[PDB]
Amino acid sequence: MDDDHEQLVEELEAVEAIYPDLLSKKQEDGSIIVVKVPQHEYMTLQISFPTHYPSEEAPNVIEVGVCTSLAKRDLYDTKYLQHLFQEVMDSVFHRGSVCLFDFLTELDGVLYVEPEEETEPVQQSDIPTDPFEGWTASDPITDRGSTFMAFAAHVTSEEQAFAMLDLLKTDSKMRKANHVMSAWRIKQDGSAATYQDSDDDGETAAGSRMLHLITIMDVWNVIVVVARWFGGAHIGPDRFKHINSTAREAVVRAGFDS
Repeated sequence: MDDDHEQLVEELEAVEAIYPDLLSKKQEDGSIIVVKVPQHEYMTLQISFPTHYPSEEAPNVIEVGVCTSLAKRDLYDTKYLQHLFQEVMDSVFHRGSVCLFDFLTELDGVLYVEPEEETEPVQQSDIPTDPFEGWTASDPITDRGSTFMAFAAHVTSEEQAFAMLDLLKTDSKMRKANHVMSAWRIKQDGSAATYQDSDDDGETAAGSRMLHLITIMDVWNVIVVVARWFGGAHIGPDRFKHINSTAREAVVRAGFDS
């Protein structure tokens, strides 16, 4: 009856993460929800969360709905499925799991609709979302068809900057992009050992521009690499805007707004 809301709200964000479109919450923060059969059926299950939620006991199945015709409407009804649904919760009534995960297993077997026995996720992504060594990169952006991304990294003298970037630059994963550009700058905060020069790689017209760009942006002792990728139409709605907020934190953090 304490952080029960936090763990509850946590599973809400988890089921959300795993299956957004599939789940539909009637209430704001859990309380009552309507999830649909884990596969993608048509039978939606209405479930409430009592003060005796998973921790105390488990959720409350209040109703089920199903899109059917006269073909198999004689096999199972709403109140009927509710009965077996409840007996399923009985499983997720005493588990370390909250409900959503352990209750789907019973239905996964008993409800049939088993195509194959191999799961196949999607690890293929152009936009980099995984951290890098000595690198802080997280500014992918999206434009019509084109993906604009950048990698930032705080550095010491030019040797480190040159190597880490030399490597990333000659790396075939970064060569996957149509054309890549890079900018380096070393300016001793109080000393005089400074090194300046401009990269080009692809579009040389972009190099000095990018250099002056970082200069006017009030930033030094940090490197940035920009790459142009080709995805779909807009790749994704949440791609640019959402990751922008994220990217903003990264770019700034690495030392670009400092």
